[PDB]
Amino acid sequence: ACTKNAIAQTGFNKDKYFNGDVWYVTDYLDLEPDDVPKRYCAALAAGTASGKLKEALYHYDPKTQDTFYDVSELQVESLGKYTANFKKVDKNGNVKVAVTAGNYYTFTVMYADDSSALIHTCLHKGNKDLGDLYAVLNRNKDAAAGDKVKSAVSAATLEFSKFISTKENNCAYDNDSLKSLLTK
Ligand code: HEM
Ligand SMILES: [S]
Repeated sequence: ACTKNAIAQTGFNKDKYFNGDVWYVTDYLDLEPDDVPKRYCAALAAGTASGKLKEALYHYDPKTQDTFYDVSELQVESLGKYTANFKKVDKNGNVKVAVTAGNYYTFTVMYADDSSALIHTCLHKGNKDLGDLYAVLNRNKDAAAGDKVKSAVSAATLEFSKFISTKENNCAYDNDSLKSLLTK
């Protein structure tokens, strides 16, 4: 189960964050890691379509090859804090698993600037028991975390050395599909 009420960035700029571009996960901190963690690569596009906040997600496990996409509409809880019902889709946006109650994640932007962000997510999926996940994002694939986001990690009272890097994972990303999915 999740345990954190993440605080959103003061002065969070939603239009800048939800601009249609892609964010790559470069480092992450799972507060409830599985006994045997599946080391996934992940990226998302965040945008606005017809005035609705949307995110498209991409997960890729570079060992098993497991790959999946999702699209979500985000509902506002407060500035920088959202609740997202996800639907699993193929890369083209065709629905594989429909939206359903209890399949959602919360999403809090704790820090963001033009190139980087720190987010918290809490995933709820059926009868699974999942915990908090923090992620450092960058606009550039596998970019080393800069001082601004690392300082935000500290300011959240988290230790960056505890984060797991995805940068050495042989990750590949379908960023064109993520961008196009925002309308789906
Ligand atoms: C490197 C960072 C991440 C890792 C290692 C990771 C890992 C995983 C894993 C292992 C699952 C499968 C859960 C299961 O069904 O047992 C999953 C599902 C999911 N994750 Fe992540 N994740 C990451 C980042 C993110 C982010 C940043 C978000 C939200 C923005 C997110 C949202 C989701 C959603 C919505 C699902 C369920 C999708 C579906 O079933 O259709 N993940 N993730
Ligand atoms: S996740």
